[PDB]
Amino acid sequence: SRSYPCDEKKQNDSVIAECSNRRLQEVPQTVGKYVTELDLSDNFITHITNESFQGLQNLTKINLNHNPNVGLNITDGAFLNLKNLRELLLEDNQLPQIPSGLPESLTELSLIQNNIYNITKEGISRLINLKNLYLAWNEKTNIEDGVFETLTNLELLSLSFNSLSHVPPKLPSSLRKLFLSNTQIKYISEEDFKGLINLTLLDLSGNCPRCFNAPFPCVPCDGGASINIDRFAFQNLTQLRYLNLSSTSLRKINAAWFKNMPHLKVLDLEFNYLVGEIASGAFLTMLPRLEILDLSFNYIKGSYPQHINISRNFSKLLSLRALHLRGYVFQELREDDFQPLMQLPNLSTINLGINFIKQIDFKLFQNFSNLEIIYLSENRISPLDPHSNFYHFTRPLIKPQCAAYGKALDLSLNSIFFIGPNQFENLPDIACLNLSANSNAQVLSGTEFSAIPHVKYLDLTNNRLDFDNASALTELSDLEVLDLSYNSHYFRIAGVTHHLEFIQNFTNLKVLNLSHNNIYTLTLESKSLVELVFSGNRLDILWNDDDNRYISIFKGLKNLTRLDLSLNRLKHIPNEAFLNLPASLTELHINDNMLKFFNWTLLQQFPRLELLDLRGNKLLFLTDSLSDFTSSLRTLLLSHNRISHLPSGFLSEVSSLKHLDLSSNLLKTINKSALETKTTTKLSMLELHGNPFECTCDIGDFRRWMDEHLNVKIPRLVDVICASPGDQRGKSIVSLE
Amino acid sequence: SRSYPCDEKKQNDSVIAECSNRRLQEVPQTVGKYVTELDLSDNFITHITNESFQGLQNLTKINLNHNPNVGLNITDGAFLNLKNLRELLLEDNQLPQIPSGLPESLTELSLIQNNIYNITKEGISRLINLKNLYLAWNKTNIEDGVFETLTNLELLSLSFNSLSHVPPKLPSSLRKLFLSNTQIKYISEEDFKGLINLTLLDLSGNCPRCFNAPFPCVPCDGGASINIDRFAFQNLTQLRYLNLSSTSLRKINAAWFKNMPHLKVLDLEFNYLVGEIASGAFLTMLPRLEILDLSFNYIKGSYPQHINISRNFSKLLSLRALHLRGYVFQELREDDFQPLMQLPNLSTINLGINFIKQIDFKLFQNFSNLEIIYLSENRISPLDPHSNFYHFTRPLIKPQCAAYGKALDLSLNSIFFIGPNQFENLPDIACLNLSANSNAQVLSGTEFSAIPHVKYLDLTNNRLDFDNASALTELSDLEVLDLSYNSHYFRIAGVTHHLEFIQNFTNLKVLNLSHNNIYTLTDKYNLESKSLVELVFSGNRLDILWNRYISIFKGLKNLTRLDLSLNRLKHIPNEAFLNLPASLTELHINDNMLKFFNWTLLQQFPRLELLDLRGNKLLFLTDSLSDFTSSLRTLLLSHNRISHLPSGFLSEVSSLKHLDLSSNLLKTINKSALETKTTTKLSMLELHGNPFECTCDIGDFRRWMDEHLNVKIPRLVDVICASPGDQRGKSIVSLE
Ligand SMILES: *[C@@H]1O[C@H](CO)[C@@H](O[C@@H]2O[C@H](CO)[C@@H](O[C@@H]3O[C@H](CO[C@H]4O[C@H](CO)[C@@H](O)[C@H](O)[C@@H]4O)[C@@H](O)[C@H](O[C@H]4O[C@H](CO)[C@@H](O)[C@H](O)[C@@H]4O)[C@@H]3O)[C@H](O)[C@H]2NC(C)=O)[C@H](O)[C@H]1NC(C)=O
Ligand SMILES: *[C@@H]1O[C@H](CO)[C@@H](O[C@@H]2O[C@H](CO)[C@@H](O[C@@H]3O[C@H](CO[C@H]4O[C@H](CO)[C@@H](O)[C@H](O)[C@@H]4O)[C@@H](O)[C@H](O[C@H]4O[C@H](CO)[C@@H](O)[C@H](O)[C@@H]4O)[C@@H]3O)[C@H](O)[C@H]2NC(C)=O)[C@H](O)[C@H]1NC(C)=O
Ligand SMILES: *[C@@H]1O[C@H](CO)[C@@H](O[C@@H]2O[C@H](CO)[C@@H](O[C@@H]3O[C@H](CO[C@H]4O[C@H](CO)[C@@H](O)[C@H](O)[C@@H]4O)[C@@H](O)[C@H](O[C@H]4O[C@H](CO)[C@@H](O)[C@H](O)[C@@H]4O)[C@@H]3O)[C@H](O)[C@H]2NC(C)=O)[C@H](O)[C@H]1NC(C)=O
Ligand SMILES: *[C@@H]1O[C@H](CO)[C@@H](O[C@@H]2O[C@H](CO)[C@@H](O[C@@H]3O[C@H](CO[C@H]4O[C@H](CO)[C@@H](O)[C@H](O)[C@@H]4O)[C@@H](O)[C@H](O[C@H]4O[C@H](CO)[C@@H](O)[C@H](O)[C@@H]4O)[C@@H]3O)[C@H](O)[C@H]2NC(C)=O)[C@H](O)[C@H]1NC(C)=O
Ligand SMILES: *[C@@H]1O[C@H](CO)[C@@H](O[C@@H]2O[C@H](CO)[C@@H](O[C@@H]3O[C@H](CO)[C@@H](O)[C@H](O)[C@@H]3O)[C@H](O)[C@H]2NC(C)=O)[C@H](O)[C@H]1NC(C)=O
Ligand SMILES: *[C@@H]1O[C@H](CO)[C@@H](O[C@@H]2O[C@H](CO)[C@@H](O[C@@H]3O[C@H](CO)[C@@H](O)[C@H](O)[C@@H]3O)[C@H](O)[C@H]2NC(C)=O)[C@H](O)[C@H]1NC(C)=O
Ligand SMILES: Cc1cc(-c2cc3[nH]nc(N[C@@H]4CCNC[C@H]4F)c3cc2C2CC2)cc(C)n1
Ligand SMILES: Cc1cc(-c2cc3[nH]nc(N[C@@H]4CCNC[C@H]4F)c3cc2C2CC2)cc(C)n1
Ligand SMILES: *[C@@H]1O[C@H](CO)[C@@H](O)[C@H](O)[C@H]1NC(C)=O
Ligand SMILES: *[C@@H]1O[C@H](CO)[C@@H](O)[C@H](O)[C@H]1NC(C)=O
Ligand SMILES: *[C@@H]1O[C@H](CO)[C@@H](O)[C@H](O)[C@H]1NC(C)=O
Ligand SMILES: *[C@@H]1O[C@H](CO)[C@@H](O)[C@H](O)[C@H]1NC(C)=O
Ligand SMILES: *[C@@H]1O[C@H](CO)[C@@H](O)[C@H](O)[C@H]1NC(C)=O
Ligand SMILES: *[C@@H]1O[C@H](CO)[C@@H](O)[C@H](O)[C@H]1NC(C)=O
Ligand SMILES: *[C@@H]1O[C@H](CO)[C@@H](O)[C@H](O)[C@H]1NC(C)=O
Ligand SMILES: *[C@@H]1O[C@H](CO)[C@@H](O)[C@H](O)[C@H]1NC(C)=O
Ligand SMILES: *[C@@H]1O[C@H](CO)[C@@H](O)[C@H](O)[C@H]1NC(C)=O
Ligand SMILES: *[C@@H]1O[C@H](CO)[C@@H](O)[C@H](O)[C@H]1NC(C)=O
Ligand SMILES: *[C@@H]1O[C@H](CO)[C@@H](O)[C@H](O)[C@H]1NC(C)=O
Ligand SMILES: *[C@@H]1O[C@H](CO)[C@@H](O)[C@H](O)[C@H]1NC(C)=O
Repeated sequence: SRSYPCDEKKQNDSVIAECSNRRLQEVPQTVGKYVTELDLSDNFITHITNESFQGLQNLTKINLNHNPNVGLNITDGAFLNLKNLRELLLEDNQLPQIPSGLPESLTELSLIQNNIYNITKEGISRLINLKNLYLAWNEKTNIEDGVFETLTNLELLSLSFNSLSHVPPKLPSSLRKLFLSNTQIKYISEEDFKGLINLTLLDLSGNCPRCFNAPFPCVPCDGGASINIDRFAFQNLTQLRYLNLSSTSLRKINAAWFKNMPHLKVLDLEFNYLVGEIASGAFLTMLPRLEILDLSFNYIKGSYPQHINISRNFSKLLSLRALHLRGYVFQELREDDFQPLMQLPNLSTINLGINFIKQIDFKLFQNFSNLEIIYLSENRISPLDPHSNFYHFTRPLIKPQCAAYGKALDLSLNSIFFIGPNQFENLPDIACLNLSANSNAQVLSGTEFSAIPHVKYLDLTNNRLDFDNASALTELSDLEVLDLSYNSHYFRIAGVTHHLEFIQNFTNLKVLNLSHNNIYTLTLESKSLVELVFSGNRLDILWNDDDNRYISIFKGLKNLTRLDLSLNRLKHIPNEAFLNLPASLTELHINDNMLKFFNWTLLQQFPRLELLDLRGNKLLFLTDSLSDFTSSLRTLLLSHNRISHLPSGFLSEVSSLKHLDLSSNLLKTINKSALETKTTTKLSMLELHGNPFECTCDIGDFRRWMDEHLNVKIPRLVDVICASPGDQRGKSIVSLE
Repeated sequence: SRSYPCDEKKQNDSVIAECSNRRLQEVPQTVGKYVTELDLSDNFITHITNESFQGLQNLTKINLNHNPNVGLNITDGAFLNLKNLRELLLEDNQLPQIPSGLPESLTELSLIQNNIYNITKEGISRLINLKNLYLAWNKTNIEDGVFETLTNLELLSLSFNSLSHVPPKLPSSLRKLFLSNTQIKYISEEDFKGLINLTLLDLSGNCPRCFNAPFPCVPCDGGASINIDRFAFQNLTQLRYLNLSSTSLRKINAAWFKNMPHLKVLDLEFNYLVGEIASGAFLTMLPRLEILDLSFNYIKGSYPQHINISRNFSKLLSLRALHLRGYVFQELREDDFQPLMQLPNLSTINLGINFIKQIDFKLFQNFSNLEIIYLSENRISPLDPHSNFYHFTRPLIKPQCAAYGKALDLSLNSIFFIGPNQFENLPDIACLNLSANSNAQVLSGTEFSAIPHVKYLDLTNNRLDFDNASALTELSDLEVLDLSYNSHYFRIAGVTHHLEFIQNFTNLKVLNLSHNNIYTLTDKYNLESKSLVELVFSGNRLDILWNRYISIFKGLKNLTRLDLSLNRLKHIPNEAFLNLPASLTELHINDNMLKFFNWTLLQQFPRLELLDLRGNKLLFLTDSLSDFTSSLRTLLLSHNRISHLPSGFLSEVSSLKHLDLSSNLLKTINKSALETKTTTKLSMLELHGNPFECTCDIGDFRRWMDEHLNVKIPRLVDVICASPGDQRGKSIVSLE
């Protein structure tokens, strides 16, 4: 009773079917009639009939996006028999018209990225229970006069990326989220939103766009014109919380728009010409509950002012929590320039990226009572997907792991070619610092970070730092995470570089990333280190038969639990060197190397090793008695290797093994001696796709084992392809006699 | 009589044999006895005996570098029979000792990158005619007076050897002494008293400043520098070249140059001479110095406001090139460069990697013949053992650009937009490099008004906007425009790209629009130019354009060279191909996905000499190429899927001198294709990498190779047989 081709799974007393991206030519009839949610996206399905989902009467959600994957002939009333269907997704299907005969039960319909030009009452007005309707990316969109009027339960109407030219009349009063982005609406009137008194979101972005790095076609509003919003256009939107007016070429903001909007929480004014409006800011007094204000990329092309002209009225934004001021472009940030922002109590984020600031007076950040994120990346500071927000930077400015430690300052991608003596003077108690991609060739000695000694997460990636001095970075006593990835040394001394003895002077350093540092010579000991990433280095050079000085390289890291030794060009690991690894290791990664052999016997000296990663290697053989070497290995990843034979009893050897990855190997068949179930194992997953399975009668022994052991979940059944013979080539091993 | 495996060639009434990089297991005996110079480098040769070069009695030069290529067992007196041998090169051979029994006739011996630890009189003292001796990259035991008998020794290079001391008893005839990275910490008065004719002295790398060293670097323990005695160079009157780079020098003694009036090149890079540059007492002792390099002399952690240049710099009357990289200073002022302004020959100022926040550009008008101003890798804001390991020898600015006149290189700076006062108060600039600045200037026709005589403008690696019809048109005399790797930052749907600015140039000859991601053109969809000669359109999307842009390049009537490579072209429309400039003499449609090519269309291009269709997926050729072209001198079809050469193809076009058919799917060449009814001037035919079926079917072509010796077939060792097993790997010319 193994499910094929869908991957059935239990989810809150229900069964979901993950049947996506598996080259299905037609809707499969081998789906259990008890499933509730069906996902058939990214397949080659071409026809949808009334007898496609027969028997599956409990289907509450159907996904049919991207079909055929790089149109879709849906018959009239094909989904009418599904009386319990609530969510129907039909995106990127090249649908010429809205599917006729849709079920009345529908509460969520998505028709994004189709060829729909007519929004008629014939295909929409019958769906009276619709909560969310998405008609994005579809000469002019013909919308029926009062097509949405009958949808009394409509909460979300998204008509973005459609040449509407005008706001559609007769919208339901129940509407809460109206999306009209890039809809060529050049004029907004008083009567346009009077009916929707419960609107919590209004998206008018992209109408009269400012063509700057647009991720889609951009055409300005002819004659430098902006969106023409009427004075009383938003006079009856009392419950408005989200207002997106990005890329609207706005030059003046009318304060009368926000006089009857006391709950406005998020205001997006990015990609506009509001340098003058930021300096005067009469509209800022009308926003006493605004929490997020984005005024990014509002620069005047060719204008490089000495300072930023921030209005005094910015002090009236009492509820402000985050201010995004990227792309303003100014040469200097002085203490007096940010005076109207220091008294704000909840302001914890200041975004100032891509401003080309030659120098910032860092003494002003002490005045901000509750700052937590100071994003100054991509400046000139010197030593000493249709379901996305296309205009706002939604990804966290500073990595959550870093910002979690406290005060976060991002000085990455600046002109800090060395750490000056007054680099961090007069700064707050910074606990997260980013100095990435600064080409910083500082010779660290132990006094550079004395002004901010409580840095717990330090990012020094993509630099040319020199940490050979035994006291480098040791001034940061409470340091826990150190990132030195992609560090190309600049003062390499023959009998000195690399000298990693600075690590021993840290009582609480937990994570260290020395990846891609080109470490091929040393000249390590730690009581608190837990994870070391040594990938992208030259361990093959360090582990040679001439000098055996690097046999006990990581033996001093007694508390180490995670070690990444990938991408080290390791052809062979000396047995003595492998045995001198931390016995406390619970996760070892020797993937993406050139390991021809692996001594499985040595695993005896690591009784807590749970995850062994040997992917992307050139291994050929496995051991006959893995139980005799490990009694804890829960996961063993051996994908992309040259293993051609599974040894006798391998599946029953280690009883603690729950995940075994053998995908993309050279396995022709699995013999009955390897499947011997004398003992009971808890193998919950076995990957085998990409193997050249000989689909003759020899594979029959393994086929029966799959049906007997249903608990061993084998993923990607459609990708477990038979390489021989011709008639069975391409087909799955489970589709045989 | 076709030469194999060497490539014999005439050179000034002599025969040279290019027998390099051909996987030779042993010295070949199939070399014509009349050859003079033999090159057997980068091969797998393991043994050298007295009967290896037998018969080749006229060998004046033998090269045996890198053997075996990634040691060399040379017998005693293996080269003694070669009485005319002058130049013997034995580099990277893992030679444990200097080869014994070397011929007395030798005038040039190179033993670089070997395991030679003893320089004994047994293997050197007999060679009395040696002009040049190279013993670099080999403690080193040097015999007391081993070089004393070499009365004709002009060049002695003992660099990259742990010598510790200058070898005693060197010949007085020495003119070029090389002692770089030799661990010589002390230099005395008696060390160079014997060599009165020394024109070059290299003491670099002794007590090195470990900064970005290209080889192992160990400082002189205790921050010490090279200890040069006061009177160490008191008898080197003819010294012209002095290299003291990476010597950790902090003070330069002026008494060193009191008896050195002809010193021309002084290298002081990678030192600690910031204080010595400010006081410069030694600068008065150099009235004929032409090249002064003081690069990478910065104090680590020191970022001064200005550069402290000594007043004594004005006494360097003969100075023509000053290299001041890696000093690291925030601001260049007119006052700081006052000592250099009255020098009558100063033509080059190197100021790269200085992190200068801003320069007062009106100081550059104060020079006499300032031809090169290199300011790359600064912070200016809007408005191989045979190499010089310490000096930047490659031209600072491309020769093609600097030849136009005064050249200013402002690449890799902080100029994110061309400010209004970006070029005000600058000299009459003829070459301008604004590369890799992330310049997002919307060019309108007034940005370069202060320097309107720019003839070669390099605007590569920027985010420029040239959609305005009057962009760059202020540079009336513009000849070369380089817009490579330009990522449009303000792409307007019905406007970008708009290349109508090109038509307003009366003398624009070369335009490089490579990798600009040009997949859409507007209004004047077609480009028009009366003076353009070369257009590089590679790295664009011509497949999208040709899938209303049929006559895209038809307006460039004077165009002779066109590069349409890397355009993801699967099929070129016949109408579009015919609407190409008829004046084209060189077309490059290589590195695409062309399945078919209409050879018939070549009739409308009577001046086309070079057709490049490499790296494509072509399968067939035409039966009557003579009927379509009467000028095609070169046809490159390498890396394609051509499996059959049509009948008479080699005799069709008589003007064809070079035909490239390498890395194709040719199994054999039939006798109908080799039909020589007419006489052709095919001087070269490439065929390596083809899966040649080395059966009796290849015999027809083998005879044609011997009959037509004028058709030179290069890389004979790489024309490998794919079948059968016994002939697999072997060359097609090594068959019965
Ligand atoms: C103009 O400005 C407005 C306001 O900022 C923007 O509106 C936002 O638009 C985005 C994209 O359309 C919306 O994001 C999506 O929200 C869905 C609902 O989220 C709620 O529910 C989930 C639980 O179901 C909660 O976790 C969540 O916190 C919310 O309470 C999500 O289901 C979506 O997720 C899917 O897409 C993302 C991105 O691809 C994936 O990472 C997810 O895994 C998942 O597949 C998505 O996050 C957002 O909610 C809108 N805001 C509001 C308040 O409605 C406009 O987009 C903007 N216009 C332009 C053109 O920029
Ligand atoms: C230098 O080396 C360091 C150390 O390895 C790297 O830092 C780590 O990077 C990894 C990613 O590469 C981080 O792991 C990720 O953490 C995310 C957040 O985890 C928190 O939140 C979840 C709940 O949302 C908690 O369960 C968790 O305990 C944490 O509190 C996860 O969401 C990520 O999960 C994704 O990947 C895993 C596989 O790795 C999947 O199984 C998941 O389904 C999911 O797709 C992921 O685990 C890790 O946290 C970082 N550590 C630190 C200390 O920062 C640096 O990135 C590296 N530097 C460079 C330049 O490469
Ligand atoms: C310290 O400073 C001194 C002085 O600057 C440096 O000395 C120079 O060292 C280089 C490298 O050893 C020398 O360069 C070589 O010169 C050979 C001779 O050149 C003359 O003859 C040819 C004609 O035969 C003329 O064209 C030329 O103008 C000269 O008159 C060349 O034959 C060499 O060429 C070969 O190598 C180069 C580079 O790989 C290739 O491009 C060529 O194709 C060819 O294969 C080479 O150019 C230079 O001549 C020395 N100067 C003097 C005045 O002798 C020291 O090297 C420096 N020390 C350190 C450690 O940096
Ligand atoms: C954007 O596009 C432009 C135009 O194509 C590029 O500029 C040209 O770049 C090529 C190289 O890619 C240049 O060609 C080279 O010129 C050298 C100088 O030529 C003169 O000097 C030599 C003697 O030193 C004379 O023999 C010659 O006749 C000229 O007077 C040559 O030395 C080079 O020759 C070598 O390569 C060729 C094959 O390419 C061999 O046949 C030769 O034997 C030799 O090995 C070569 O010809 C060309 O001069 C540049 N033109 C201009 C106007 O500058 C840009 O580089 C490109 N930009 C980017 C970023 O790619
Ligand atoms: C410290 O600052 C650096 C520099 O800004 C941060 O590095 C940047 O991190 C982001 C997110 O990981 C990278 O962006 C991603 O790039 C991939 C590949 O193009 C893309 O698929 C993702 O969607 C996303 O855009 C970015 O490339 C990277 N930049 C550099 C220069 O490394 C770093 O994350 C910051 N560290 C902390 C602790 O916050
Ligand atoms: C204008 O300024 C730019 C930036 O300084 C110059 O580009 C640089 O040119 C050099 C020489 O062509 C490049 O170096 C070469 O790289 C190749 C490939 O690695 C190598 O084979 C050569 O030996 C040499 O090192 C360099 O990469 C390139 N840098 C960039 C950022 O493009 C440009 O040449 C200048 N143009 C003019 C007209 O002066
Ligand atoms: C005409 C003009 C242009 C710019 C400008 C130039 C620019 N050049 N490069 C920019 N950004 C690159 C990509 C992101 N990372 C940094 C760089 F690589 C950039 C941004 C910008 C304005 C958005 C701030 C500023 C002004 C006043 N006027
Ligand atoms: C401790 C210290 C370091 C530097 C310095 C930093 C640097 N950061 N990055 C440098 N150069 C990279 C390669 C070339 N291109 C730009 C970058 F990529 C570089 C050079 C340098 C000294 C040679 C000038 C300067 C000073 C006073 N003190
Ligand atoms: C649908 O689900 C209900 C339980 O919610 C169950 O009683 C019924 O048998 C299911 N019907 C089908 C066709 O699976
Ligand atoms: C700050 O945020 C908290 C919720 O995190 C809220 O209770 C408080 O009232 C806010 N303060 C102001 C002044 O808006
Ligand atoms: C805060 O700013 C005020 C002026 O706005 C100044 O008087 C005060 O000293 C500053 N304090 C700190 C800690 O920055
Ligand atoms: C190492 O750092 C210490 C502390 O700053 C300093 O005193 C010492 O001179 C440095 N030593 C080296 C070898 O750089
Ligand atoms: C090992 O690491 C953990 C986490 O950093 C730490 O709490 C623990 O004290 C360390 N154990 C020893 C023995 O140092
Ligand atoms: C594993 O290593 C031990 C030494 O640590 C050695 O005796 C044994 O033969 C090795 N086994 C294999 C299969 O290499
Ligand atoms: C060597 O060259 C001379 C002419 O310079 C010639 O007469 C003689 O025959 C040549 N010898 C050999 C062996 O080729
Ligand atoms: C300048 O250089 C030229 C040769 O290019 C030379 O004739 C002239 O005398 C030099 N002038 C001085 C003052 O050295
Ligand atoms: C040259 O500099 C002098 C001062 O040294 C100044 O008076 C003169 O105007 C400058 N001329 C030019 C063309 O820069
Ligand atoms: C084009 O450039 C001209 C000349 O600078 C300017 O007057 C005009 O406004 C620009 N037009 C556009 C469409 O950018
Ligand atoms: C073609 O180009 C050359 C070189 O730029 C130029 O000299 C010639 O006058 C041009 N011919 C015509 C007809 O414009
Ligand atoms: C070449 O193009 C012409 C039209 O320009 C067409 O008639 C002819 O058939 C084409 N030949 C091939 C082989 O495609």
